[PDB]
Amino acid sequence: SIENLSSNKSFGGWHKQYSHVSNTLNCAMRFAIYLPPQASTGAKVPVLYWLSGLTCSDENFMQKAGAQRLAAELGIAIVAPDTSPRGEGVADDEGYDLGQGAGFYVNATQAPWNRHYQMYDYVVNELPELIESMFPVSDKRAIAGHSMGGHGALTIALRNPERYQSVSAFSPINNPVNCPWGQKAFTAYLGKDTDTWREYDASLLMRAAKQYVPALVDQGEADNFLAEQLKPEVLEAAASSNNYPLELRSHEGYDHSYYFIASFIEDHLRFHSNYLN
Ligand SMILES: [Br-]
Repeated sequence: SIENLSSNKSFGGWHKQYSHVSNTLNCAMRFAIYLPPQASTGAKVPVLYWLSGLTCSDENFMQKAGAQRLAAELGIAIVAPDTSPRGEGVADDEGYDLGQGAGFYVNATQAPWNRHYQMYDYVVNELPELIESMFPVSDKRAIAGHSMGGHGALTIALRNPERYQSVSAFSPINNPVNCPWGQKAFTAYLGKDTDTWREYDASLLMRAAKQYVPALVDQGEADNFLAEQLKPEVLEAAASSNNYPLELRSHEGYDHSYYFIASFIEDHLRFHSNYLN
């Protein structure tokens, strides 16, 4: 039911990849975890769930964000699920922005996607239960993500305020119902009734929030998707209209890539550490 696929020592801790049979997704799923040195001592550590964006697997962040050095210093485990169900038994699309590598962290209601694309239930319910039963971790968790994953982290935190201590994102899709990436995915996964899309839009959820999770968002000003897909100003508007504890930082010259993420990921870890402990 569970297989450890790889184990790589990293800054005194361990990066480990797993495969398991997911009950929510009804298929084999891969996730990666980074266990800091503290995990080898008997201590329990907090967990930051990291949600990746379009076309990513469970490994991109682990390999490219350079989060391990500070995670090891702070004693924080990081768990990175895949971005969709995977396999020939799972529906796909030829486009980078639909299907595999593109689950959008929603529970699909439309055929043929609904058979396996239950990524919201996976990240919110199944994965944390698995993590906490396998690893020396406490029940303190936070969540973060990039782009499609930034959309994932914000929506999931906003909808589950009592479960997450803090949330952050790089370049999130803030207002998916109003951009092509979100409209294409939601139409496919959720259908044409745009009313059902509302619970999966970070900006709408932030406007509606009754409970707050402290939020940190970083956006690169040289990000080519900023105006058409991401719309940080819409998230700022939502926050201002609902007393929301959001800090949104804009960075000149920085883009959408992991070069941007790596340049600021330490701020995120320190932010999450503040609330995890
Ligand atoms: Br993305």
